[PDB]
Amino acid sequence: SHPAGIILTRDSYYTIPSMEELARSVDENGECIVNGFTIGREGFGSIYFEGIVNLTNLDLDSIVHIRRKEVIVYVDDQNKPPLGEGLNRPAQVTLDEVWPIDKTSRCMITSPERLSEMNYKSKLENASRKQGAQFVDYRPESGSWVFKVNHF
Ligand SMILES: [Cl-]
Ligand SMILES: [Cl-]
Ligand SMILES: [Cl-]
Ligand code: NA
Ligand code: NA
Ligand code: NA
Repeated sequence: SHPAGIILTRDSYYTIPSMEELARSVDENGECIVNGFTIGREGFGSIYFEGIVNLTNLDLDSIVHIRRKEVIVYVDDQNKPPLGEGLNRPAQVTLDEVWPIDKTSRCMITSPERLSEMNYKSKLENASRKQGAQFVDYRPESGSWVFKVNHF
């Protein structure tokens, strides 16, 4: 019903504070509450939640999915807590390797000069804007698209 502990077991996923540190961070009431929380996945991206976040017994393996050019936080609208609770709250998403594909070669375009010339960053920025997100950055070296959302 209410099994104890944060669940995150999948390869290349990590938290900040680390899972080791979060296990040491349960308070006298039984809650794990941190000031600033990141969940990331090496090679794919990360999600930073500023402020006071209650992580108590969260099944991050079920809730969080950091994929190529996509994150999913709560797979089913029906399992999502009210706004402000859990991870359904403002966050900064970083997606790595957001590079366009050359349509002739079907290889990714990673040249910063070619990306600048086409102003690829502005394509990502307008996509963020039209989705109601706030564009933060596009770092061409790593293909890192950074944007803020108000919730998931
Ligand atoms: Cl916990
Ligand atoms: Cl980051
Ligand atoms: Cl490629
Ligand atoms: Na997996
Ligand atoms: Na990615
Ligand atoms: Na981020």
